[PDB]
Amino acid sequence: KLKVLGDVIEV
Amino acid sequence: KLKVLGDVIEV
Amino acid sequence: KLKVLGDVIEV
Amino acid sequence: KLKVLGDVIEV
Amino acid sequence: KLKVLGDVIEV
Amino acid sequence: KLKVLGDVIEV
Repeated sequence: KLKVLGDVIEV
Repeated sequence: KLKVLGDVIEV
Repeated sequence: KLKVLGDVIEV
Repeated sequence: KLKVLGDVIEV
Repeated sequence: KLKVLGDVIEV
Repeated sequence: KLKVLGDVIEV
């Protein structure tokens, strides 16, 4: 199954 | 740290 | 169209 | 609650 | 390579 | 603004 891993970033 | 866990869908 | 839905989590 | 709405791209 | 760009939203 | 940068994986 596809899954998203990521980061929150302030822009 | 703020991380993201998510799913992919077709819309 | 592909689209991501997810949650922010503190690690 | 903090949710994520995003897009998938090819880079 | 696939990559996710998105926004954090308060729900 | 809080943005997301992430990756797609198969789990």
